[PDB]
Amino acid sequence: DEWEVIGGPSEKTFKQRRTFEQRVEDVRLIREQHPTKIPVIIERYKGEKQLPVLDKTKFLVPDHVNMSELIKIIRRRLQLNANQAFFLLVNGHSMVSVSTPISEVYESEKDEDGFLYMVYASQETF
Repeated sequence: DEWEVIGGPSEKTFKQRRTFEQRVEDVRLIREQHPTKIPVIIERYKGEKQLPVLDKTKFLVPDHVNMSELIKIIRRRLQLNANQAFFLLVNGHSMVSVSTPISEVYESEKDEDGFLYMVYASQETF
């Protein structure tokens, strides 16, 4: 049509951009400095065509918050209504009980590198 569609370079994930050793060190440093914060990686699902992208990838989340509170925070930062379809994965798993405090989620769902990985999409499929 009237639009020139730029293809551009491919999207690379956080794990593709940093070595396992770098990420282990990243977590190590941040946990020593901010013991009450949870190191969270938040990314958009790879084939997502409806939701916008965040400006950051690495998040420090206060350990007392629950998943419900975090979900809403991410939603607001994506500037979505409470109307838009929105699903969140943690460690590749369907979202756990939303009242679970992230301190507990971290201990059970953190990656081997020490990060807690989250992925968002507009469908529950991914």
